[PDB]
Amino acid sequence: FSIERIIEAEQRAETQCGDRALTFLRVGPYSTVQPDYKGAVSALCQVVNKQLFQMVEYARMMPHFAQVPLDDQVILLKAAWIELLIANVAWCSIVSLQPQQLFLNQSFSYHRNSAIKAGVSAIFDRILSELSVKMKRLNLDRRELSCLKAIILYNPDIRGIKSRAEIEMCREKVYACLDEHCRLEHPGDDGRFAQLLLRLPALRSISLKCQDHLFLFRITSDRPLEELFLEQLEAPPPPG
Amino acid sequence: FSIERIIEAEQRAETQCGDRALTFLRVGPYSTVQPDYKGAVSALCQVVNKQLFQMVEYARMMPHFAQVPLDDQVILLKAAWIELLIANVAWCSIVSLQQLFLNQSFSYHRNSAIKAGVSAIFDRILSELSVKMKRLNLDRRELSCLKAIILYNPDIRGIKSRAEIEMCREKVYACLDEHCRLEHPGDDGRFAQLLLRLPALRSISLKCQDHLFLFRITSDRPLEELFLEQLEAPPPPG
Amino acid sequence: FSIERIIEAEQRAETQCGDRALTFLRVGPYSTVQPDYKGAVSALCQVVNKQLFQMVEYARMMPHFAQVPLDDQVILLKAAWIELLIANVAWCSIVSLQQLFLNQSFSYHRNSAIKAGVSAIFDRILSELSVKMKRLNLDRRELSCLKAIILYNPDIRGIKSRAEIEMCREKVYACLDEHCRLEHPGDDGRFAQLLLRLPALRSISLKCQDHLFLFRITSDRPLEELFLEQLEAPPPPG
Ligand SMILES: CCCCCCCCCCCCCCCC(=O)OC[C@H](COP(=O)(O)O)OC(=O)CCCCCCCCCCCCCCC
Ligand SMILES: CCCCCCCCCCCCCCCC(=O)OC[C@H](COP(=O)(O)O)OC(=O)CCCCCCCCCCCCCCC
Ligand SMILES: CCCCCCCCCCCCCCCC(=O)OC[C@H](COP(=O)(O)O)OC(=O)CCCCCCCCCCCCCCC
Repeated sequence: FSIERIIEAEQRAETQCGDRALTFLRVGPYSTVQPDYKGAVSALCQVVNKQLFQMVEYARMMPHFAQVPLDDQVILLKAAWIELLIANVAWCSIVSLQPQQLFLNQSFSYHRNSAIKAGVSAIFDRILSELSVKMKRLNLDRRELSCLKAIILYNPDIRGIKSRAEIEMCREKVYACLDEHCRLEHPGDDGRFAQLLLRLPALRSISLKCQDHLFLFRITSDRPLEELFLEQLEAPPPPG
Repeated sequence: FSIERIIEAEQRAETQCGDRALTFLRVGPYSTVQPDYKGAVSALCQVVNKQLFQMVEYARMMPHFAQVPLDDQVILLKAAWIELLIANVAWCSIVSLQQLFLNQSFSYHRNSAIKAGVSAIFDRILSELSVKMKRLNLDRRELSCLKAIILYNPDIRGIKSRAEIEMCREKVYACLDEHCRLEHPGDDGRFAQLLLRLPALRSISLKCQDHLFLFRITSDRPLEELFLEQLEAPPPPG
Repeated sequence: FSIERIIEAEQRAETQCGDRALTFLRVGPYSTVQPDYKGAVSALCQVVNKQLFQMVEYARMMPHFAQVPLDDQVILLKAAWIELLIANVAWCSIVSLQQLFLNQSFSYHRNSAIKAGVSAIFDRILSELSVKMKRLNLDRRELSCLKAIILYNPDIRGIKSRAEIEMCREKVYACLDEHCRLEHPGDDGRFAQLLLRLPALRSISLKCQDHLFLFRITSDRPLEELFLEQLEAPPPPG
């Protein structure tokens, strides 16, 4: 249970899944998307569906995750998926830093004119101003982002969860890891640890608006995400 | 901490205590019992008092139970005893499937409960527990898990080591779920369904307790003391 | 994580820090203190500032204390310090059973407290803590357990690692229970009685705080900072 073990999970999940994807997003005949922009939106859907698949395998390799009861595993993923994805876009969008580019990967990105065009420039802006900019301003490193993402995953306050204690414990061990990293690498500002945590509330708020947009444009599967997560979990991992 | 380490505790407690008994149930002079049946009721008392003694030795062997302060060990037993006993009878009565078993031999017929007024309890034990357990194909490992979950209860007033107790319960959850994923690849809803029996066990168990303080067949000494005394004492064989 | 481990921390922190101090108490220019009584009060300040330094090193050595985030470490020390100091004076003063001891040799007579206007605190420390501890035959090892229970407080606002801290407190409970029923038999109610001293300690401790602020003999710098700075620095030889 170390930052290194958490890093390994992220990295391996990102390279061993190939093109496998959890198809939750997709444009159907009831989507509020103009016909001329279906190709574009569906491309965005394929990207997210692949990151979702990877996310599941990521959690599968996270310390203790596979041990909590399956029902708990499903709830944890349902509660943190959007925040985990947005944290990754915030980090990839640090390369080209009012910001004009939002990266989902290293080779797939949007300019602000397209957001404005799609009518989602407000969420485009706060992602870059409230997360990317402040992370850069803080000199956030890859190790600190991994810690923040784990803190998110290990959430014991979700309704319905069985193993709250076990989950809170994992979270606290990540706190300890994060603080040590702070102590070791940034002994000069004792306020760093707290500042890094301040990004979490902004991540949650932005993440909630994203979900609202998803429901509004109706590009989600009729099948409940819970089922999709449960099915991948009950299945073996890909060749990796 | 494994379904098998919990199984070992139950099994050993059931065979190594002999006829040793924790005397809580008793038929005395002030007891509201039909002298025409005092013998019968006192026989029921002896059975329960032996299962109570066994229960204490069971808990003594459960992972970490003997580590929390003694006051907490006493509170845990006082809160779970009836539910633990009734879980064992519900499991046994599955065999009959109007007969309720307390042992793998000692039983009681419907017509026996209608007499003492406890026909309601009799009915729901078989109705909500035995039948549904059978219907679910409940196995011994799962009953052991349900009973452990009951024992490790952190929400009781007065408890000191809540975190440890909860941590214990959660490890049993992890064991129960695994058992499911392995011996029931299918139905992902099994785990939760099994847990649904707990509320129905608690409710029935509370009724049984109200029907005890109503027959005056309990000791003048508070059960807490009896538990404390057996705990502060050594075990029977090993 | 046993009593021997907790005792070692206290003892070593008490002898390896030499004359170092964390200057939280000072007779500043804004102290409502009368000029004539400055040397005496400042002497009291130096004593407390040395015990504060030692306290930090004590915590730094306590099981798991150092791995939780600094911020939590800071909050724990800020909430516990006064109670930890007063627990030590209660124990010391036991010898005079008149006099209130801060050390095995630093002490005050009721008259001193009389003219300083703090005879109220003076009396309940000896009365509610020292006397009752003596009356209970409280031993050093046990005083260590009570002090750990105090340190490991998970209910403070702002704390991050509540679970881990609670787990630490509960392990001390088990230690205290084990010790208590082994060296002070003849009373299963001892454990609960020993814990009753905590609320008294907290109440008295809150009043002591009130006197500090009223008089204004505290540093212009927030104690949080002073704790954070000693924690972030290396320990003395130890
Ligand atoms: C992985 C995290 C992704 C976060 C990215 C958010 C920034 C938004 C990106 C801009 C999208 C441009 C699409 C191009 C189509 C276009 O120009 O579209 C242009 C058209 C304009 O048509 P009109 O001008 O005629 O009304 O708009 C549409 O038809 C609506 C497009 C649907 C918008 C879907 C976008 C999803 C909403 C984002 C929040 C959900 C996050 C899900 C991840 C958890
Ligand atoms: C192991 C848990 C036990 C769960 C209870 C299931 C057993 C129910 C069967 C009834 C018991 C037969 C007693 C004989 C009565 C009889 O024929 O005797 C018949 C008479 C009825 O009187 P009448 O002759 O006037 O109709 O009953 C009596 O003598 C009155 C005494 C009451 C009997 C005591 C019953 C105990 C209550 C059970 C609750 C125990 C739960 C607490 C432990 C967890
Ligand atoms: C280590 C904990 C110590 C707690 C023991 C309390 C006993 C206090 C003994 C009195 C000290 C006598 C000094 C002689 C000077 C004098 O007569 O003092 C005389 C003057 C009175 O002035 P006047 O006579 O002009 O009204 O008093 C003062 O100057 C104000 C008193 C300041 C002393 C503060 C101590 C109060 C206790 C607060 C608790 C702080 C501990 C917190 C850490 C846990």
